[PDB]
Amino acid sequence: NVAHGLAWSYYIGYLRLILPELQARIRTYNQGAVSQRLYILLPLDCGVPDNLSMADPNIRFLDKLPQQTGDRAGIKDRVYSNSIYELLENGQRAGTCVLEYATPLQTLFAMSQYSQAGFSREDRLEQAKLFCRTLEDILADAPESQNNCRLIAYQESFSLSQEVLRHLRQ
Amino acid sequence: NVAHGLAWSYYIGYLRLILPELQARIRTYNQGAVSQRLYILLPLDCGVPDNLSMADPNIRFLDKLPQQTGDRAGIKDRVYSNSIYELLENGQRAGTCVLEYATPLQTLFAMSQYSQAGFSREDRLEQAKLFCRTLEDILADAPESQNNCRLIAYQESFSLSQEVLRHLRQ
Ligand SMILES: [NH3+]c1ncnc2c1ncn2[C@@H]1O[C@@H]2CO[P@@](=O)(S)O[C@H]3[C@@H](F)[C@H](n4cnc5c([NH3+])ncnc54)O[C@@H]3CO[P@@](=O)(S)O[C@H]2[C@H]1F
Repeated sequence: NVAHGLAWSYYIGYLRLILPELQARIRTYNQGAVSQRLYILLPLDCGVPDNLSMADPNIRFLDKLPQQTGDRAGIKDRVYSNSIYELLENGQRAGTCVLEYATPLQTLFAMSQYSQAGFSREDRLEQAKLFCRTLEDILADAPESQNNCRLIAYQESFSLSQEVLRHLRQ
Repeated sequence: NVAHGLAWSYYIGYLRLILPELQARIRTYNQGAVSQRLYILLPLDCGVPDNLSMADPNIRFLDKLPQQTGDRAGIKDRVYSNSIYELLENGQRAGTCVLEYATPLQTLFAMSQYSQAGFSREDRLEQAKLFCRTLEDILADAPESQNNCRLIAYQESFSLSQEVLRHLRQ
């Protein structure tokens, strides 16, 4: 239903555009090294806090990648930026990677709360699971995703940093 | 159907966020003046060229507004930028305004071409008309839209610059 559209919008408007020019931006920042893949958190509870340092203290913002720009729909130099986070484990730099949330989930949440949107608060977990399934099916035959993307879906004590680290070691 | 989701995504992810901080960015650039409203082109043929200077030569890029940033879904300083265009009429500066296309239309087009998206090329005109209707209904009770937004839907000789100018003089 609704999630299907957002997942294609999330691919045609973002992933399809920044994933090709992604390793260049990492190989540029590198010159502890950063990992070559964009890690997309996919909480099925649709809990997307803007500050990534609140879901887990062991997730530390480090720096930004070099910006990417592109004229898009009449906006000269529309710019895509991505935050580099390092993940701690017992006070130890255990990883470093470009980590971010899948914004469309935050939209599904913020969309349900509105009355005029006709979107129930109970469907939030199904649309999330439909957003991940539709997204992973897209990336499954995505030439833009030439092994440079890692989807991290999860539900909920819990350690998000351990969840990202687990996918890092692979 | 699909367009309904994109229109709420287009409001919760963009309009709801930049429209409040919009007049400040204009009143800042001003200090020929720029108009206080964001003008959103809504072509029902879903023809959204990235370079706005191609649909009409009398639409001239002028400058960018001051950027807006906000931590969004774990991206430190995600930045929203908006291009200032001036519109010519018989080689005469006839207007100046922050003019842009509604990117989700460009998505509906680029979404139809994919086979895995299950979106026909014939539904493109209905989903466009559903995107405008759903969007204008949102802005109709949008406190964020305190008379600072102007929707410009149109179909197709034709002069886009005349179409924007017509809404400017009101
Ligand atoms: N500056 C700028 N200019 C014009 N339009 C903008 C815009 N900022 C938001 N919008 C409008 O909002 C729609 C939905 O926005 P939202 O955020 S809820 O979801 C996005 C997001 F998930 C992802 N995305 C793209 N850039 C990203 C960056 N920097 N960081 C993280 N995510 C990114 O792509 C989805 C769809 O993007 P669209 O462009 S197809 O439609 C977008 C677009 F119409």
